[PDB]
Amino acid sequence: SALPTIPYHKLADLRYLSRGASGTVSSARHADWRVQVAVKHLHIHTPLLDSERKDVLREAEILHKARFSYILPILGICNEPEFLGIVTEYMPNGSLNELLHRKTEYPDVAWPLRFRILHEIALGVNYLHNMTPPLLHHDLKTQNILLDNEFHVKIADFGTIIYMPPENYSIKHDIYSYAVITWEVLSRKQPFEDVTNPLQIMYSVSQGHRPVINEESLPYDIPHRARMISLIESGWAQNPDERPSFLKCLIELEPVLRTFEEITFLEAVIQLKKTKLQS
Amino acid sequence: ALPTIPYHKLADLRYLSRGASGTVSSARHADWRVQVAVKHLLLDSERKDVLREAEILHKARFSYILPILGICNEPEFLGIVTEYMPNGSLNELLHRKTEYPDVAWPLRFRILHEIALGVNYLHNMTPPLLHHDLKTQNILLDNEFHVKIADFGTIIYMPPENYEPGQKSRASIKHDIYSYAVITWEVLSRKQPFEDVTNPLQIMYSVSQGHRPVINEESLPYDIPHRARMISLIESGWAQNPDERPSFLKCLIELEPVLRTFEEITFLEAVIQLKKTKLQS
Ligand SMILES: Cc1ccc(C(=O)Nc2ccc(CN3CCN(C)CC3)c(C(F)(F)F)c2)cc1C#Cc1cnc2cccnn12
Ligand SMILES: Cc1ccc(C(=O)Nc2ccc(CN3CCN(C)CC3)c(C(F)(F)F)c2)cc1C#Cc1cnc2cccnn12
Repeated sequence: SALPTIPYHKLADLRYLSRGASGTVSSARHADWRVQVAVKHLHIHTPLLDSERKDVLREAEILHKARFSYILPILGICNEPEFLGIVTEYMPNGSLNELLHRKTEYPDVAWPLRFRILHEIALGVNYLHNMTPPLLHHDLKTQNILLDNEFHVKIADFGTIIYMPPENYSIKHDIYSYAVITWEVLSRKQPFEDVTNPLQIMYSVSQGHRPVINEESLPYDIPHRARMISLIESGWAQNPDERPSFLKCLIELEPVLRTFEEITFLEAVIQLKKTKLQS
Repeated sequence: ALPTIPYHKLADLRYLSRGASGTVSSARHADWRVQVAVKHLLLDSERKDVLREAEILHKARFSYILPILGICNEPEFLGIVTEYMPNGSLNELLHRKTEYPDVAWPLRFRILHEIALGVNYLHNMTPPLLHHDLKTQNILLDNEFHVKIADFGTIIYMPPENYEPGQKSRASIKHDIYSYAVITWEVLSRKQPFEDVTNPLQIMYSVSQGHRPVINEESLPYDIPHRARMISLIESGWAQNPDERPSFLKCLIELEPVLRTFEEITFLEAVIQLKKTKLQS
């Protein structure tokens, strides 16, 4: 009702970004708003395009109902014979995944920025869980966490199974994913790197194994290392009932975040952008 | 479509403004764990004025418009909840020279660019929204000094053809751009428009007759980047003839090349400098 319908011909300079499941994510410039945008457009040459339409409108309805500071903001729908899609704000600094694992482009990612990111992911998911009815994400991974021009988090949805809790091979799924993500953020390692076949991963996890917690994985200089290890281990407990709520997580995190002097967040970000611009 | 937030979910309320439509207070939402602003004012008609405002803000979601988070609608309490903007208004940034003694040029242009992006979006809605009360007091600044447009001495932002009220003045499509020109002059000078004249009727008369804030070396110093493109923009914007004034879409197009000369890192640096001086001074 409030959601603009954007004609395809109003979208200029389309550049590919991703080929997600049903179709492509591209960057563009809106000709009248003069801002950059992202657009997710499904393929037109499918026999199952009838249901494709339905999926797109259901997705836009969701994103629109879920407006919030840490959820990717939707700007409109494209709905024409030649072109079907969702338009959102464009996040110039890509995904958390890239931030963590492109060590040539991002050789230092200061601790405060990392805790901010974890705090904001929690704020986002928590808001979804507090909607009426609750929205459950059920596909959290670092690929789905986007970062705006100041490296604030925008949660989205588009190596799969590592973020999945064993009992899904549920109100307690997102928090499992968030624990792995947390391990991932503090370590900058791929969970289960030295492990080829993902069936072996599902088995190991079935049996209670988790990413390794180590001097090698989580070095001893991590601020609040021990509070954070507790959070991770609660979060990915074999028993879903031992895993905490996101609200409990935020409460555990708030004092950790209060330790950082506010200027240090901006300093962490300015450093990153400076190094990124030189790669 | 828009959450209804119970008053008892809002913790630690602290006064901020006693604006037009009610009191504006800061608070913390007990379940979302974020800070918020809340504007709280017949059970027939008072509601409609608030519900009409929330409908507007909700219809107008965009990067540079103040984001509405919900409505409070209870027997004890009626209001609108929005995101909270910790760095106050553009007005404070410009005129509190003790707290903010240097405001680097690039940050200033970014702000101007973003005000234009906001008003432009309003003008492009269906039907168009017209602001008609732009001033520096209504431009808010988020944690990284990005702009959020809002609405809550005054006549200086008003174009002369709106002095005589009516159905002409209301449907004027060229009001916001006049206000934006004065704001622009204000941002580049950090002077009050018409500081020298005591009585605001003499201001209305002078403006009736084509006079505008003074442009020169004292008001707009020679070191302003793109001084001459910017003076042109201001002057087209506040032209006596409404038809010579540009659309905000034209405005943005005139600005885009100016903004492109600043390396993007420079905006963040300007913001760091502010926060450092605000803290160390
Ligand atoms: C164009 C576009 C369209 C849609 C979506 C999208 O995220 N849709 C979405 C669907 C569902 C949900 C919640 N559910 C999860 C599943 N489900 C079981 C529950 C409900 C959410 C969430 F935000 F709420 F999480 C989002 C993102 C983009 C993007 C983009 C973009 C912007 N900058 C860049 C830079 C690089 C790459 N991409 N990119
Ligand atoms: C709680 C709250 C509620 C509402 C509004 C509000 O701005 N409502 C609004 C009404 C109409 C319009 C557009 N129209 C203009 C007239 N009109 C003829 C056309 C339509 C717009 C606009 F933004 F779109 F302009 C906004 C702001 C606040 C705030 C706040 C806040 C947050 N942090 C701080 C820090 C210090 C002080 N305040 N504060």
